[PDB]
Amino acid sequence: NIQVQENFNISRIYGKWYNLAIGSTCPWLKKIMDRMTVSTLVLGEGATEAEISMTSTRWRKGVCEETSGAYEKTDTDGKFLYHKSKWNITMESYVVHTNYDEYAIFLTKKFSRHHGPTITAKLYGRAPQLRETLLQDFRVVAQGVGIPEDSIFTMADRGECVPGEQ
Repeated sequence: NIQVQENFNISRIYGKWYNLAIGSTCPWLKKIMDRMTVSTLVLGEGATEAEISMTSTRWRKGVCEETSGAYEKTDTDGKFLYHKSKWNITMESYVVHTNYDEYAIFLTKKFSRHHGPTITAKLYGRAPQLRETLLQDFRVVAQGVGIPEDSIFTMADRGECVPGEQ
């Protein structure tokens, strides 16, 4: 019953966010989640007006790693499609709760030819910290979509990196 947030204003979701917590039923993600530190995400206008540019930056091993993708708007505001045609993988993301100015929770369903669908939940803040109560909100939202409590991780802040830096 994944629920897009009502009266969703996509123009207000743009800009910079920090990933502060994550949970997932994806076996691989389950194994690496504890290595993840607070990462930055920037949402902007895509190549076309129907795309959203996604840019994520995090420490991985020694370096500042940037991942970039183009998400497609769909027939539903708050729902975005991310197709990896080379992989035959489709991810579909949902903004289930946000107040635009402080926090957002995104749920992402991943469809593969080779395993059952997985679900991943991420908590974002406009700043690298938020009240404990939002952490709790996130926990219940993730559990309510089938993520076990043992598969939910609050990330350490370490802090931000910029690609190109020295």
